[PDB]
Amino acid sequence: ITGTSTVGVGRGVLGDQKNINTTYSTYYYLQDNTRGNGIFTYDAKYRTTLPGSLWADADNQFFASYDAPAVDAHYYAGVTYDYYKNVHNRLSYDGNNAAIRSSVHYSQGYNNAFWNGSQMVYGDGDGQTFIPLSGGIDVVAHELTHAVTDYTAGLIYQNESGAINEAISDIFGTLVEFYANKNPDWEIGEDVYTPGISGDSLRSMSDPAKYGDPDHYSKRYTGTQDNGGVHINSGIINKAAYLISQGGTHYGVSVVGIGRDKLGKIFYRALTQYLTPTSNFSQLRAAAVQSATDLYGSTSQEVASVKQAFDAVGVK
Ligand SMILES: N[C@@H](CCCC[NH3+])C(=O)O
Ligand SMILES: [Ca+2]
Ligand SMILES: [Ca+2]
Ligand SMILES: [Ca+2]
Ligand SMILES: [Ca+2]
Ligand SMILES: [Ca+2]
Ligand SMILES: [Zn+2]
Repeated sequence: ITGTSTVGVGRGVLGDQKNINTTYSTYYYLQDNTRGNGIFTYDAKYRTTLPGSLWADADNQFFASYDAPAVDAHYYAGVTYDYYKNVHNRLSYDGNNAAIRSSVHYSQGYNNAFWNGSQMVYGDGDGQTFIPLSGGIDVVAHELTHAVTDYTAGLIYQNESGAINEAISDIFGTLVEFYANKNPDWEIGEDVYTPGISGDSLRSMSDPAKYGDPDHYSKRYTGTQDNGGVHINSGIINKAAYLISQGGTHYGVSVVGIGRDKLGKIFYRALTQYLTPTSNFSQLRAAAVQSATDLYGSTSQEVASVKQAFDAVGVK
């Protein structure tokens, strides 16, 4: 909508207060005009028809329980845009400031979120397995990173290229969580998963096997479920990325860590310059080696740590 940019206030899914960029034209809309061609948040009204209605509010205050997922989807989309722009000099998911759209209150008791090729979609959860999924910044950045992958490498969503697709979204989800510096960790979804149970999460990057996911190529899943295990075998690449950043000894192989910033630079370059739609894990290794080489030198510690990490998880 056309109108005047302003700033509202609301409460997110976890009860924290925050300011959000809105647009005023009779109503106050969840339209952020300060970032590219805009961040737009929609109400799907418990249906599955998308996008739904642009979120409209009478007084620019968003403290109703029904508002909370909209507040976080809108706010965390902005934070993710800021991450890509300030850290990687990328303007939105397509590199030319495409509008970012999200719908919340999708369906009833829907325990998931997703990028559908054009927009983000967030369920409310059933209140036991999940609370509303936009409450997790790593979840939002995960979904939006899918859009980045779709416009760059284009990894097909099955078998090893799908696992890489998934791992990239967990990696940049986590890096966005560290960038915002709100209780950062190497777990996925801990803020919105199982409100009854502390200390757990959907997946772990530091120790994928905590929840049954492979942490070594020899344990990869070879069946047909989950599009050939795209959310399972991602654990192999997530562990590798954890090792590159933090270091550690894994199946007898020691890796010197180089830190989060360099991890991000290497995987961003690998994604945007070297990976293709059918890249497999072995091709990812070569892309990350070449990326580190480009950035730091063939004899750098950085190239050495990338090699050590993939050796540790058994990717040749
Ligand atoms: N997002 C992943 C894991 C969450 C599962 C939620 N029930 C998937 O769809 O497989
Ligand atoms: Ca903001
Ligand atoms: Ca209001
Ligand atoms: Ca966290
Ligand atoms: Ca996390
Ligand atoms: Ca929990
Ligand atoms: Zn995903």
